[PDB]
This record gives sequence, C-alpha cells and structure tokens, in this order.
Amino acid sequence: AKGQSLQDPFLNALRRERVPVSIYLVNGIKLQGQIESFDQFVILLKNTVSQMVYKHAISTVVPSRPVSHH
Amino acid sequence: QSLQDPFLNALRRERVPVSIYLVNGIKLQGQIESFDQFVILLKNTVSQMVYKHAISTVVPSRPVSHH
Amino acid sequence: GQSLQDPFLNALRRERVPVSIYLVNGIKLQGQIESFDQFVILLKNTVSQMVYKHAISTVVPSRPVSHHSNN
Amino acid sequence: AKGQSLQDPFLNALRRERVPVSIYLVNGIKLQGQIESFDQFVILLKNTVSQMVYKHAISTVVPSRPVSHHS
Amino acid sequence: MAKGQSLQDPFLNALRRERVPVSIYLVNGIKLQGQIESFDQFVILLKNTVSQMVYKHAISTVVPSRPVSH
Amino acid sequence: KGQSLQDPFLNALRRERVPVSIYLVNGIKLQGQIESFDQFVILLKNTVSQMVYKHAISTVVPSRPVSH
RNA sequence: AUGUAGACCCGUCCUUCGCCUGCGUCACGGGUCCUGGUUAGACGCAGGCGUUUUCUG
Repeated sequence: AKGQSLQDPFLNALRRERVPVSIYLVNGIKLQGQIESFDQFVILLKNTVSQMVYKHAISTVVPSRPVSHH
Repeated sequence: QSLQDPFLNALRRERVPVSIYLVNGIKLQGQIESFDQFVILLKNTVSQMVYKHAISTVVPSRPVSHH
Repeated sequence: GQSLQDPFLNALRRERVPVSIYLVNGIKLQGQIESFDQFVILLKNTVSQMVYKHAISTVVPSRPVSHHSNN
Repeated sequence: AKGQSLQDPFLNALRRERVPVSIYLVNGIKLQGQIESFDQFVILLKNTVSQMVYKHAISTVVPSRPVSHHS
Repeated sequence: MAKGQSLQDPFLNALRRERVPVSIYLVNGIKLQGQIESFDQFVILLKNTVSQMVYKHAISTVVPSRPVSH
Repeated sequence: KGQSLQDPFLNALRRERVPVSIYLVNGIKLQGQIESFDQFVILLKNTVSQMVYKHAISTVVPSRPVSH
C-alpha cells in the first residue's frame, strides 16, 4: 500500500491529547511545551506563551508519554 | 491551514515586540514591520531583513490574540 | 520519483535492525525504525521520538543487512 | 506580504542607491560592502572585489542607513 | 560537445562503477570514507565495514582518492 | 524582469580559468579552478577534481576581478 | 546569377519577486553561410492571484 503519512497524524495526536513534548532544535537547544497547532512549515508551541517554531530548525520531537496514531 | 501568516500578521498589526532566535543561537529583537514567504523585516533602530531559513523561533513579548 | 531511501529504510524497519542516526549537529540517536514518511522517521527506544530527515546526516545500521537478493 | 514581495524589491533599492550593507552569515561571519547585483539565489557583494554570496548562507541583511526610499 | 546539464550523477556513477575510495565531508566537519555503493536523488549509500546511508543535504564535498575520468 | 547572474558568473570564472576561493558554511576554505558546474554542484579542480554541493557553500570569491 | 526564406555578422536607433490574463512594441541600411529547423521569448501598460520551506542551489 501507499505507505502512510506519519508526520501530520503524529503531531495532531500530540496536539489533541495535549501531551507535553520536548522539541530539540538543530543547534542543540531544547524547547518544551504543548503543541497548540501546526502548519506545513511551523509548529505553535505553548508554554507560558505561544511561540512559533519553524520545522526547518527542529531535529526531533519527543513526547513525555507515548502517543498512538493508527 | 496557514498559521505562519495569520500568526505573523497579527504580531505586525499589533506592533508586538518579538524576539527572533536564529539557528546559530543569536537573539534578535524588534517589531515585525513586514514579512514574506521568504523573509521578515524586523524593525528596531533600523529595519533589517531576516531570512526565515535562518530563524528557529519567533517568540512574542506579549500574547497575541488567536482563535 | 525513484528512491533507494524508502527501500533501505523499510528493510531496517521490517527486520527491526538497531540503527544509529547521526544528526547534523553531531548528536547520535539509537533505536529501531518504527515507521517513516517522506519527511520524518519514527525512532523507537524507551519512547517513540520523531526525527526530521533534514536534521539527519547518516543512518548506520548496527548489524549489516541483505542486498535484498537483487538480480 | 504575499509571495516574494519583499525578497527582491528591498535588495534592489539597496543596489540602486549604493547603500553600504552588512550581511551576516548563518555561521556568524560578517561581510560588508555594496550590493552590486542579485540573482534569485545569490547576491554579488562588492568591496575591494566582487564576491558571490549564496542567499542560503545568509541570516540577515542590514543596511548602513534606512533606505531613502518609499518604505 | 553537447549535454543535458547534470554532472552530479555521472560523477557519482563513475566513482561507484570504478569502486573508487572516496572521502565525504559533511557540513559539520565530520569525514566519512568508503566506496559509493549506490545513490538516489537524495542519498548516497557509502560502504566501508557496513553500508550506511548518507543524506546529500548533509554533505559538503565528495573528494575521490584517485582520478575519475568523465 | 530580473536576470540570472549566478550561472553567468560561475561560467565566466570557469571559462577564464580564474583562481577562486570557496568558503563553506562550516568555515572551511577550498581553493581551485571551476571545472564544471550544475544546478546543485560545482566541480572544483586543484590536485584532483572534487564535487562541492552548492548547499554547503557560503561564498565564492575570485582571486582576480571579472565581469558578472 | 543567392531566393516573394530563414539563421548568424557589422553598423545605426543606471535589470530585478513570480504567475495568469488583456492590450500594444521587437525597426532601417549593408555582409557571410550548398543553410538540423525553429511555433517561443523579450520589453511597455492595464487588470487579477499568489507554494507561507517540513529529504541537495
């Protein structure tokens, strides 16, 4: 089969369940918060404020607890 | 679904002071004067063009009003 | 349109080969490839973490793998 | 504000008015000179010599004076 | 002569075919070495002790040990 | 309506066999002559030909002045 | 003898975001070539819309 898209479902499940995540940027910096919303190119990450994070600056998104899409 | 643009227009319109962190760790500050698919014009003492491909994060001083 | 990237990654995933993923900033991740898409890889160790391919330099499998018996 | 509206008009105004600029690269290096000409993908920067700077390596272009321009 | 533009794939294919030992320098300064086993639009498979997959977007230069004739 | 100078500039350097320095994004300086080049790569000749990805280059600077 | 043709040559008349559409402009003298060869592009003006960089410029 087509091989199913895994970036938008994964992020959406984190967003919907308000899972706390750590976002590591390419320069080593670690952001934390909850995924508020996201778009093809950015992610809105909410902690004390909403900050807009470019996907092209992200290395990894690692959730506090396991999340499943199917 | 576009929110980069709704999120960046709102900061511009409201003249919200922002911090822009670059991929190399540098922190820029100012107000978003105007901003496009490939750059953002950031105004402090002078207007300086900033390439979006060099930005990691845009973080506003004061929360901006979104849905 | 053609790729050896998808064929190579899928074999690692299917066989549950332990891999090391080196990022562009020098950081080394390890785990098994759980799934992947055009733009990311899900890497499983203690938890599943999502790794952007544009942050990866190399994927190096822990144990060598088959040619796929290519003709 | 839609499409590439600010990417090339701003550069042209610098180029035409021979405004001295500073170009900061993504690795922290600071170049200075006058924009001589620009492609979609590069900028020619003139000081003692003309050097070709890839845009993908640039973080910011900051002019010496706010352009004596519409803005 | 005449041509289609690309020399990136002919150059790589010649190295692969001739089993030329190469050095691949990554954008972070790391030096990889081996032989080019195969490659696609986006990656190169580099063989030493094991076959590892190298993203082209991480590569700065490919420099062959000895002459390649295109 | 604009112009393309990236591929005229290179191609003048390659034709005139001008010495050049290519600075990479990581600070490394390569030197040589442009031999062949492409949408995404430049072939740089010194003791051997090496293939340099454009996406790794910050600047190309000629030893001697030339026209765009 | 060389064209009710064409492609080049010579001479005379301060580039810049893309794209769709509509309107116009790309001329005049002379020269070479027993001539793979093209159906498009460029500039002017009007109107409209705009991939938001997530795997090589």
